[PDB]
Amino acid sequence: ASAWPEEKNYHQPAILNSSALRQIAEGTSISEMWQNDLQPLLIERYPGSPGSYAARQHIMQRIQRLQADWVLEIDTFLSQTPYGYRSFSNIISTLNPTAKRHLVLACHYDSKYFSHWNNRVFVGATDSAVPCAMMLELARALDKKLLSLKPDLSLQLIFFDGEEAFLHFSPQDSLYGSRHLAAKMASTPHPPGARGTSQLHGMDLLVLLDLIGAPNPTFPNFFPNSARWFERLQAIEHELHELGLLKDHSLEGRYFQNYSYGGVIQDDHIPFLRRGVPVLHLIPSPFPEVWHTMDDNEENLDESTIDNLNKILQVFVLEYLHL
Ligand SMILES: [Zn+2]
Repeated sequence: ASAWPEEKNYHQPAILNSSALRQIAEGTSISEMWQNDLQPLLIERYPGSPGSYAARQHIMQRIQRLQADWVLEIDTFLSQTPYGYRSFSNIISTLNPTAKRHLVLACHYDSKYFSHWNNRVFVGATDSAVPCAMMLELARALDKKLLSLKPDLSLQLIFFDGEEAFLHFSPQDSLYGSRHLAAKMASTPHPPGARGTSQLHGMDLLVLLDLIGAPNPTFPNFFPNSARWFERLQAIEHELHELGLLKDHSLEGRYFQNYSYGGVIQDDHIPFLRRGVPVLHLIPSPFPEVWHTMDDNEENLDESTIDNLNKILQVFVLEYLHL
């Protein structure tokens, strides 16, 4: 009976020194992300729409162009909705699919369905086009390091479809792609051939990004079983700050603050959390003021905050992976 699914409990980061921290800060490009990864996603893309198809193609092509050996899988399924049976497609991008353990970064790539209203279209810029582009930018910026992976531990990106309710949130109308994928992963032996362990035992940590891109986010430390990873984000933010590697940033207005939050936020981590996967939920509290309005658009995004968060997240992921 291997104890391998316990390794994530003892796993420690390999901390980057100052010079490596400067190298990561310099190797990410907020303007290249903006033009190449973000803008093509700033389109209507509710499930089943032609924009959901265009978003999925864009996400797959951006990953396919990279040197690291990503394996793309489209997980397509039917679910009942308030509009009847519909099809949804999660995107999963994995380095070393047979590696036993993965660090998982995730967001939702659908946009909430709304009728056009006075010629305005909801594009969910923070929710979650920006998280999607941050994951693509991280894949691009870290591509030479990730190529080296070609701890039996690697990296996986999930872009969930159907996170949003077609109406308002209810247990049967929301989290379509995550409820499906969590169930599918919990019932899939892993590594291949295993008798008793599932792809969920293999998920060291689910890092779910959502509602990112507004000014002054504050992420609370939601869960005791990922609290020590939340502390790593605080330490990385603090050290990048002290090195002069963040922009328009102060420690009084730091993003990763010392405070917990007792309540439940409904989001794509829920079906994983309820099956015992550790989650680091990178959603701010309070939500962006533009949340679920037509003003959640490109013009209300805060470029230097996204840039700073790309740096902190890329550093977190290298340190976790010992790269
Ligand atoms: Zn939303």
